[PDB]
Amino acid sequence: GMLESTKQFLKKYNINDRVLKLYETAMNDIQNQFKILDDIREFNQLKVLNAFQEERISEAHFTNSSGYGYGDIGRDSLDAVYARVFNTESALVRPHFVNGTHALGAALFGNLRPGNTMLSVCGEPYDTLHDVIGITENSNMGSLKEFGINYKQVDLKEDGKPNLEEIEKVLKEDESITLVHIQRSTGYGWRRALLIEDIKSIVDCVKNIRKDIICFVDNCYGEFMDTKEPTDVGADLIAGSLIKNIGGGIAPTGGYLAGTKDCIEKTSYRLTVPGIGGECGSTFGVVRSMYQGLFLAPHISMEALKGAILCSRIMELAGFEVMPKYDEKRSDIIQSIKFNDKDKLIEFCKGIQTGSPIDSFVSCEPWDMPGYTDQVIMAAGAFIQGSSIELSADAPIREPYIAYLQGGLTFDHAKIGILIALSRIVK
Amino acid sequence: GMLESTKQFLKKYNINDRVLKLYETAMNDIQNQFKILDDIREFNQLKVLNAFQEERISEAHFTNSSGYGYGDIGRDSLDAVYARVFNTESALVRPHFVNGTHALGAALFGNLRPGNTMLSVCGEPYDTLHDVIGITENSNMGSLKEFGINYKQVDLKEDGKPNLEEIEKVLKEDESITLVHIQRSTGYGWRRALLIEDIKSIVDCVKNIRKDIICFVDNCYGEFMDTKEPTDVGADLIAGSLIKNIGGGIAPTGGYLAGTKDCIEKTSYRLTVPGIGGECGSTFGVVRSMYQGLFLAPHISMEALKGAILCSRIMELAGFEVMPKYDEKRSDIIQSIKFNDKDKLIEFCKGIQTGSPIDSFVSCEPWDMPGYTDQVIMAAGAFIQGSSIELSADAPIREPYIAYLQGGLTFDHAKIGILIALSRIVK
Amino acid sequence: GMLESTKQFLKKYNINDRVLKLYETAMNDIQNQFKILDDIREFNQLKVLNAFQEERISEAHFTNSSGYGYGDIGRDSLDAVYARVFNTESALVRPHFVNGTHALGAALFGNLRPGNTMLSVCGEPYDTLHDVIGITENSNMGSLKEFGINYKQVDLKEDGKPNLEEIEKVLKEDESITLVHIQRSTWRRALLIEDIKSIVDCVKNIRKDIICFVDNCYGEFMDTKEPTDVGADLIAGSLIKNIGGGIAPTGGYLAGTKDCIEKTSYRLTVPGIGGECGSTFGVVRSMYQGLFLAPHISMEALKGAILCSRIMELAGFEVMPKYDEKRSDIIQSIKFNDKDKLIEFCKGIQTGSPIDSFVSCEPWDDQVIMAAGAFIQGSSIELSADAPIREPYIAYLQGGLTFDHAKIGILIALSRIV
Amino acid sequence: GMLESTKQFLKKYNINDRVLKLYETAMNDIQNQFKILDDIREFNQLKVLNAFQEERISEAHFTNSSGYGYGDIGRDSLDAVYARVFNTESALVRPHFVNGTHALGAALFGNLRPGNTMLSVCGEPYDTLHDVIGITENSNMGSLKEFGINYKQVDLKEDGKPNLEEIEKVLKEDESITLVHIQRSTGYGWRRALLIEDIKSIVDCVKNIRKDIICFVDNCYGEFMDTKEPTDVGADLIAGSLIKNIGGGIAPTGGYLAGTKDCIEKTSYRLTVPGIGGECGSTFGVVRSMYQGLFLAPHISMEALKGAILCSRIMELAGFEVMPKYDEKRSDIIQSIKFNDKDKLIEFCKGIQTGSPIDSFVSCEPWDMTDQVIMAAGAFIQGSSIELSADAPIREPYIAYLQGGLTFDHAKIGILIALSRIVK
Repeated sequence: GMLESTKQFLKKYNINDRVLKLYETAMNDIQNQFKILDDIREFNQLKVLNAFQEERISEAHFTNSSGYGYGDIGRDSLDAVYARVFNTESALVRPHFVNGTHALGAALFGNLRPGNTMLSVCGEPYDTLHDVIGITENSNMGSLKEFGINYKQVDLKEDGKPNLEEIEKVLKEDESITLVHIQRSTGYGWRRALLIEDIKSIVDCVKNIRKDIICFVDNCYGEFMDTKEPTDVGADLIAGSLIKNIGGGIAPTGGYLAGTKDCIEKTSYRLTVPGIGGECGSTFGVVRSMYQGLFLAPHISMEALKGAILCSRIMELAGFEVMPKYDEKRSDIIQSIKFNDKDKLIEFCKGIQTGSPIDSFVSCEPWDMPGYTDQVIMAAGAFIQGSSIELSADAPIREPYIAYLQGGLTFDHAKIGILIALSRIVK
Repeated sequence: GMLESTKQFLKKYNINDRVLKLYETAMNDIQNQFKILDDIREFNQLKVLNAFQEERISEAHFTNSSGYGYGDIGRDSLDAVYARVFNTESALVRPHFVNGTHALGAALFGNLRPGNTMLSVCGEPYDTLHDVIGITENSNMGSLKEFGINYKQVDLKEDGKPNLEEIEKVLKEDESITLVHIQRSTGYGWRRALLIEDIKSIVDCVKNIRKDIICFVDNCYGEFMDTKEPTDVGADLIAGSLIKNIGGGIAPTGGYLAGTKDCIEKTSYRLTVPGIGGECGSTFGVVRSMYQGLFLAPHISMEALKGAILCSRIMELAGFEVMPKYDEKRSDIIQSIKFNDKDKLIEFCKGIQTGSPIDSFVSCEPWDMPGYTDQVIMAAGAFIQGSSIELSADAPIREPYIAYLQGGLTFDHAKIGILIALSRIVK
Repeated sequence: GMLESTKQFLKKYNINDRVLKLYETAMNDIQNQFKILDDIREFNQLKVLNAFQEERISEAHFTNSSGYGYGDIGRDSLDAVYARVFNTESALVRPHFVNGTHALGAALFGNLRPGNTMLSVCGEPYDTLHDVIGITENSNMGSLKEFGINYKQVDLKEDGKPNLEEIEKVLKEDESITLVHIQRSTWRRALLIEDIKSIVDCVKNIRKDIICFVDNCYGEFMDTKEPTDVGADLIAGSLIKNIGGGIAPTGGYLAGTKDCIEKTSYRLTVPGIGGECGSTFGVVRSMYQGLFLAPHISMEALKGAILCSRIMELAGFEVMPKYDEKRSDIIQSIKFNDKDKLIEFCKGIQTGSPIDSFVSCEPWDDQVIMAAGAFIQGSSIELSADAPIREPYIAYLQGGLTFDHAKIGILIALSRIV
Repeated sequence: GMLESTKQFLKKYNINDRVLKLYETAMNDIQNQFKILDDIREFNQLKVLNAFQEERISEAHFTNSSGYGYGDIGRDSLDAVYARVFNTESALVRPHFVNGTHALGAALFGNLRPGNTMLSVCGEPYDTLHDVIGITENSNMGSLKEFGINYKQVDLKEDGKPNLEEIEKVLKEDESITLVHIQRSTGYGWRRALLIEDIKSIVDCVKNIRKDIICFVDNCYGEFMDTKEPTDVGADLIAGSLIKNIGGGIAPTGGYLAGTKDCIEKTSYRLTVPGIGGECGSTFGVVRSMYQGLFLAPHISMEALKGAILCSRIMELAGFEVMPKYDEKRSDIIQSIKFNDKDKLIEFCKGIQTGSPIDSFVSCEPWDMTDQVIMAAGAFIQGSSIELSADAPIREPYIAYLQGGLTFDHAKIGILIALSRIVK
């Protein structure tokens, strides 16, 4: 078990016996869940490895392109590797995407035209996607609604599963709907994340009514959570962020997209412009960090998930409501905790920040973040700015006072942050 | 005068006395015009220096942001410096623009909504912008025509200056026109250059009919060509590429935009997505090269211009029609050369290619463009791939075989390149 | 347990049930040894984390670094973070070291003046360090012998432990010896932390002014302690190994007393400047990030070496170190007693590599064959293998960014034997 | 001539009519000198352009190596390009060199062994090179003297030219002398520059007594200053800094060495260690800036030199003694100005700092490191001497040393801003 040197070192951070004993109890109760993740990870490592070996990757693929970047073998082979990993025709892996929202927004504006209608089957989508769609306060910024692209919505059932009966009615009753949006990660809510098994039901259901409907899945945080991905259950196009899971903590920035050749090309013309698409775009000498990041993604993703499981159990034992539980199948690295107390929520976040490698001394304060309606606090003591694959904790300041912990480059680091944070709220 | 050891060295490149004496006559005739560029350059150097100083630029501004890039002082202050240089409210300089076309498109999509008409007042815009507007094919890529944005056009008069009479009639007859497009650079045309004086006429004219119209100006190849810029004569928004003039030969990639805060913000929502705009976007640690590139821009631009002026005169004394002439006011760094022969055009390009630092050995033959009928021969060999500010040439194979030389980091390099090319035709 | 989909996927790499059944047994046997590594790793991750926090590392430390690099906060703080991790006074972490041999040699030339004798207490040192010292066959390159710095040697005892009796006789009978060279990495038992202390106390007792230098390659984060925690005056190592965590693109490091580190920097640079100049080339974040992942990534390679040791013993080969032995490095050796089995093994490791999988793996030019396919060129922290072709045909496997990757490459290689 | 807008803009920087009129005269006088620089630059651009072409450089040479970096074609072809530029057998151009001093130090430790003697024929060498050699102070840092390598010195004559008669006698009397150090740049001495013509005289002289002697020349600031380089007049080895002339204001860091294969190989073993040498070493993806910097070096070097010529003339007309003069043949881009007043020296440096693109707001003042010094530094590349900058130790007769200017226009904008704080 934990060495006596380690115990004594933790005392410097004021990690009391209550928290340390509470940690050891949690660590025992969650050991069986860990071995299920390792044999999943094993497949994913071989899945990525195979993708490299088929595309015939070499030292020559770590390009330092400049200008237009015509004939960039590193950039093109990286797209091909992603296509093989997600088992899709094409893929658009680029550092030019400022964040995950840009990648998601690119897919929508790329695959939607004036007259077409959109349909989010998992209720209100990620809060930063509202202005892109133009659901609420529609300013003259150039949203989907402002370009004649309509938006309908169907919420999930009370239990959390997708309301298939209602999805069929809406599609049948509105033939203009050409794209169906499927958010995988729960986001800032209180429900369990949709499994691959849950996505297959939504895809089979909508594809049965009309086969030409595009199934777009917001795949952030769900990378390598299961042996299969949404693209392996009929998903026409997915999208995500390189500073999260798939980047493995190495990827400096960017986003990715994987799907049918037509869906990816249409998305590339939004990223750039019609006629160019993905033809131009230098990699800024960071292509190797993206390759190596993908290779470590299956491993790093599970380290953060293990920290998420530990967090769930230790916090439950402490007496706080947790979502998801330690023994439930997880479709993402996010671990939400409901404190029902504002003091405890901020102290917990400040504790995660203080247990980080970068900007430890910096104190977390609710920040008026872009895209989010309410003022959201975040604990982002990371090498790469705002990475959620690295240990981090954020929460919108609103009742119920729910904190959202995720990440951990190594399980040991994630673990330490949890002990430091928990000690700061319970003496 | 040229040293005896220099012209002896030049003989190794098959440079003959006929071309060499023809050079000495041209070099003497353009001395007065070179003096005019020097004092214009003198102002632009001080105009750029002042921009840095007013923004208190420091080594702290050479950032190396990652992930989102919130608070990237380098990025933000570089935008501020561009705003000062071009005397505009705001600016949007990013390494994320794959090329100049991306920048120009970003402005169009960002400032045009369904129902709005567009109007090019300098005739047909350059080839790779047709797909963005949707003039030629419009094959479901997401062109302006496919988003309900119409395109209109008014050609230039016989003399080369804008047809202001027809511009008024077109604006008066169609109130839907909210944006007017102005291409400063000549491109593949045999006409007099469009000067700032001429641009002021276009703005004053269209702004007189209806002030709410946006006067967008394609500023490619025209940066620091005159003490004033289009933004100094009322232009609401301008756009260009960083691998041309303004990058000063150092800029690795990217593009820029400068204008009113409204146009820039609206353009940024196309670059990324509505709700984010330019609030995110890491600079990959290449912001220093963009600052230094700008600082060297006024100087490097005139090295290329001086090379074009020398090219114009020496080729005119050689018996070939040239456009523009050596002593005409210029809008861009391009120089056209009408050979009236396929072989003379081919030999000149091969000569330019053979006088380049990178890829001199490479075979320079004509090749077939993927979406055009006529073949194209091109002379390219730069540090930054496809940089136009570096010595380069291009020409479509068709009567009367007009070549387009452009760029040169140092006038000497342009001079050496021209002498190698002309000595290959004139024995 | 391995999913049905995984073993069906592995069939594509010719992996049979002989090897797969042999693996299950090998995996079950080494679980207790893996648990000992996990809690050793737990302390090291905390040790590195505390080093960053005490030094107040921030986003500002990853800023631009050009020219001379005077007052480079990113560089100086990285040295300070290393000094804390190794509990030393100062440190010299620079990306300018071409490799480990540069770092090790920089320490020797830095702390040796004409007349001084050197003493390797672990037999002949690393093969590439012979010309640096100028032991034999000297051309005018500027070796230690050519600058008037002498060299002596003392081999290890037959059992593997250091000969403390012979070390005393040599130091007592030769007062010119001012430095003791202690190579940590290892066909024999690896030199552990406790053994290193036994060598330091033995030499420091006779004459305290003697500087104990320890070549710490591959030994980073193998134990909760380091050579510097047991009285070592200075250590050196390559950043493309254990301590770089697979991310560090190049460089080397040094950690020890302020006098030894400053004296070493004047060789790296020149007397008068030393470490005062040297920009980080915009790759300092990877050196920090690499150090943070080092404790974790190092044990992935070690776990792969433990699996490699057990699975080959069960397969019918002589292995060294054995699966249940305390380790001083991530290296795992395998005696084959056959030329084809050795070649086929490396042939297979090359196939299991992410980079250059397709590339041919045959003996270069006695004679040697190598399996390399890493993101960083020649980084032994990533799955690699090398072996000289000569009886009993011993192989040397090292690395693996993740245990799953090491496991796969090791599994593919054995599948060619059976 | 200068436009009304330009001079109306300069008035915002407090530039008076006296200074501006003084500039017009100075600019008129130095016209012919600028033409002499333009026809030297022309040859240098062609010399470099050819080197790239002879080496068959391409987009594949902009490598991004890692780890050891074996087979790094970009690094090897860069050396070969430099070798062709300097007409030498071998070359060693690396970003690994912390600075020019480290390049020089590597050359000395690399070619000298215990028992050998070193000889500087240009007097006392560059101040920071003392600790490397171990001339005066010898703390146990590992100087040349501390590794049994001796040092001797022969000063220049009163006129500034090398004392050839003493050089001969000194070499004949001590056969242990195997290396002859030669500093090209004038440094901080108020004397005439050492030309390639004068460097040839030193080589021919020392080689006649004993051809075995290695002629080493510290080539800092002399790159592309003339059509011929020290290696073209018999120099066995040379060394310089990439953040000075030869990097064209683009090279981020590093240093170079050009000379015989035996010299360059021996030096690389000091840079690294014996056995490895230059065989290992990743270029950090900055090899493009080094190529590109070399290609702009011939042009950028003369932009700084022209600013120095302009400085020398306008300051002479302003009533201050200068060195070198505007019409003299130069060996470096450094221009010294005698003020005979503490305030006038300080105000001049403050104005240059004001005219910098970076750290313009940073008010420079006296600071100690023998006695106090004031420095004007504001560059993109930290401490780049090719960018406009100035330094001056605070003591009589108060001499300032101005260097650099990426473009001549920027150089003159800094000078006019500085001179306007001192005169009328």
